Amino acid sequence: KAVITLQPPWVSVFQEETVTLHCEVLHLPGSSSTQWFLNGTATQTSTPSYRITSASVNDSGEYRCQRGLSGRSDPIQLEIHRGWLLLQVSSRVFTEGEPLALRCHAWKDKLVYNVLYYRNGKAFKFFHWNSNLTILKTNISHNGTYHCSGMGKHRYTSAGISVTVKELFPAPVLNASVTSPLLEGNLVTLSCETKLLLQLYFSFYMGSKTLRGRNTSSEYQILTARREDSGLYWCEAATEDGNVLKRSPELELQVLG
Ligand SMILES: *[C@@H]1O[C@H](CO[C@@H]2O[C@@H](C)[C@@H](O)[C@@H](O)[C@@H]2O)[C@@H](O[C@@H]2O[C@H](CO)[C@@H](O[C@H]3O[C@H](CO)[C@@H](O)[C@H](O)[C@@H]3O)[C@H](O)[C@H]2NC(C)=O)[C@H](O)[C@H]1NC(C)=O
Ligand SMILES: *[C@@H]1O[C@H](CO)[C@@H](O[C@@H]2O[C@H](CO)[C@@H](O[C@H]3O[C@H](CO)[C@@H](O)[C@H](O)[C@@H]3O)[C@H](O)[C@H]2NC(C)=O)[C@H](O)[C@H]1NC(C)=O
Ligand SMILES: *[C@@H]1O[C@H](CO)[C@@H](O[C@@H]2O[C@H](CO)[C@@H](O)[C@H](O)[C@H]2NC(C)=O)[C@H](O)[C@H]1NC(C)=O
Ligand SMILES: *[C@@H]1O[C@H](CO)[C@@H](O[C@H]2O[C@H](CO)[C@@H](O)[C@H](O)[C@@H]2O)[C@H](O)[C@H]1NC(C)=O
Ligand SMILES: *[C@@H]1O[C@H](CO)[C@@H](O)[C@H](O)[C@H]1NC(C)=O
Ligand SMILES: *[C@@H]1O[C@H](CO)[C@@H](O)[C@H](O)[C@H]1NC(C)=O
Repeated sequence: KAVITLQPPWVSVFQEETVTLHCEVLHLPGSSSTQWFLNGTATQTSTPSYRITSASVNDSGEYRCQRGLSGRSDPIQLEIHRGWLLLQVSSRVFTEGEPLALRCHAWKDKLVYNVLYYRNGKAFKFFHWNSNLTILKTNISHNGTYHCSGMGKHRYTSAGISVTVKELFPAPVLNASVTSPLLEGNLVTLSCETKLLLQLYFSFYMGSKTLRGRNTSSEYQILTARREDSGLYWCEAATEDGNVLKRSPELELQVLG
């Protein structure tokens, strides 16, 4: 079960640039007997590192690898360009929570100022002096085609790249076993409704008060509903790690008695 890594991380590169593809398996091998594939066709390279000294149009395509131990790696698309500006991306398809590095790369490392970053045609970031954009933690709003524009001898634009940010679980919805306003003494079940679209830790809250902390149970019961229980209720759904947690819209419960 191999995996491809790039020395300069960028999946999109200019013509005449250096990019090295390394086939590495954590189940350790094996070593060197390597099997590199370009557009579903095996290449003459056996070295664990597929080095491209000066990139050209035919070096573009889908890459796959095999290292000693059986298990063909996930396919990675590498694209070589010509032009003035290039929006460089570290990955094309990834799950939310994973960081995303963006780079507005200029031809022959020329100096560019008044740099803009676009997501689906709309500019979202300005940099006076060219700088990299690293989104520490991604979500579904980061999905889409990215571009960059900057000022050199003239205002140049880069070609666009589609980035796919895959959603794990949708933002949760707090559902109550009874409708609001409810009568005092009622037994209420609070359920943090979400579906993993493929371990989840849930927590229940009331305004600022913590009702129940991190646990696998998607349910919480208000044993005997009192007037003091009237307020805004919301839940939080998160991965074991914690990396990713989503809050739910506030659900008001009015208790009458
Ligand atoms: C954006 O990031 C580029 C890549 O950096 C790596 O990835 C980032 C996401 C981040 O994790 C960072 O910490 C990593 O190192 C940066 O490019 C690096 O810096 C140079 C610019 O291309 C380059 O080098 C040069 O500098 C010497 C002088 O010291 C010159 O002689 C030479 O010609 C180069 O100009 C180096 O190859 C590169 N490093 C890697 C690992 O790719 C860069 O800071 C930044 N780019 C911009 C445009 O702001
Ligand atoms: C692996 O598949 C790649 C993608 O299909 C292929 O690259 C593509 O190749 C052609 C020709 O080299 C390019 O298409 C045409 O448009 C350009 C405009 O820049 C002109 O130079 C020519 O008219 C040209 O025929 C594609 O742009 C190019 N890249 C992509 C990303 O589609 C590779 O050649 C294949 N590599 C191997 C080793 O089989
Ligand atoms: C970002 O949003 C969606 C994912 O939430 C992207 O993909 C959609 O679904 C499939 C699978 O990737 C593709 O066939 C389509 O491109 C998208 N749906 C439709 C109905 O077209 C999507 O590519 C991203 N960006 C945009 C601008 O749609
Ligand atoms: C996707 O995550 C980003 C953060 O990575 C959220 O952006 C917040 O930060 C912006 C500017 O950086 C600030 O103006 C607002 O607070 C943004 O909301 C973004 O909201 C988020 N979207 C979803 C749907 O989760
Ligand atoms: C790239 O591939 C195309 C189509 O197979 C061919 O016409 C062309 O000569 C190749 N160019 C280089 C630089 O190898
Ligand atoms: C809670 O969700 C279940 C399943 O979708 C549904 O039967 C029920 O009506 C929901 N509760 C309310 C108060 O709508």
